[PDB]
Amino acid sequence: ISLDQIDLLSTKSFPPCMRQLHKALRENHHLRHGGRMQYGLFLKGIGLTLEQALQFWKQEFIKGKMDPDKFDKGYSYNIRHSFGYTPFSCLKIILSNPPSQGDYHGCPFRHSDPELLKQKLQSYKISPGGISQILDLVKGTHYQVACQKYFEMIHNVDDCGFSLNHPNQFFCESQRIL
Ligand code: SF4
Repeated sequence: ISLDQIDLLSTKSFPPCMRQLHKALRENHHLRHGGRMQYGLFLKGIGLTLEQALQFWKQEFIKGKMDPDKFDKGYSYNIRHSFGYTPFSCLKIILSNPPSQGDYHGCPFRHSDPELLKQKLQSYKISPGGISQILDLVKGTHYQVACQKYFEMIHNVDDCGFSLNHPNQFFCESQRIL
């Protein structure tokens, strides 16, 4: 809800796919369509207004030396239209629009190859036990469960107490705790 708290929320309440998108956006001051879509709708879902969204996406896109006016002429329409599509679910994310080079959207558990997923989780300081467990699930295609496991670890609880199927559900479940 607070535009200047997104950096921290990334760390605690965003599932790995949205945390990645927020990261990629802050470092590259830009995201391709796949991710503007996934992360954009997700931010809407967590309750950002249309005013904050434009100020969020415009502000970051300008840090990339992008002509402020070019932004309104080539981006802002879709932000605004978004606020009058449905936030992506895990299956939609897992099953559609497979990320390519330069893309950062998708499901980390389903789209990152095993070794890169490992490194990523290691950068999030997940225990070596937890990382091993996730690698077992992922090999079995139990993506959403690996994500629940990740949820349980960064929250320090034994059972998330919910069957995951939506990035926004993860953020909610998360917020109910912290
Ligand atoms: S499992 Fe669902 S939420 Fe967890 S990352 Fe993959 S997509 Fe995002």
